[PDB]
Amino acid sequence: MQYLLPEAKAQDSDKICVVIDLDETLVHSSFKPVNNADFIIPVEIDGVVHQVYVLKRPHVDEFLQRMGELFECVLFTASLAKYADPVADMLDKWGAFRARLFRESCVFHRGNYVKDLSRLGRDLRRVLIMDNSPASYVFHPDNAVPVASWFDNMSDTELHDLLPFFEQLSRVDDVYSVLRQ
Ligand SMILES: [Mg+2]
Repeated sequence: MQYLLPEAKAQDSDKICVVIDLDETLVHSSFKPVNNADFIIPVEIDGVVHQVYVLKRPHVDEFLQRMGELFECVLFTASLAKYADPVADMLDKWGAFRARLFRESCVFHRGNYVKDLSRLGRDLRRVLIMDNSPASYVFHPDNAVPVASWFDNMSDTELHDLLPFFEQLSRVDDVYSVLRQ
């Protein structure tokens, strides 16, 4: 198989690669009309245009800006691009994402859309994955930075609370020394 990522940019060669999920991690989307939604976009399903209501997780702006500076960020979602792309276009105003990986880049392993990190093409001692669903990284439990699932708690601060930890991770030689393995 071809690696999921191209050669790392000169400036990103010595940086940790961070795989970030979308749904329930950075945002929460729904087909049922919600009030005060952040994005309300059209998504075509079976020939019918449906309106998707997307809510942004608190502090996601400050989050993406900072993460984009610290690491070689990669969007890796199990959803279809027809949905994740528009959302990503509106979320990433800083070009934090060096790449976007969707459903097809996952491996359907034992009923789950798994994100195989060795598939990235980056040194695993230099790879992290943030996904509210541990099932997404069954093969690399020690490269994960646990994140709570978000739905609508406007009082949520997880993204803000995790920056200090990511800050710390960006200065270590091997992420396993911290996440052990
Ligand atoms: Mg998710």
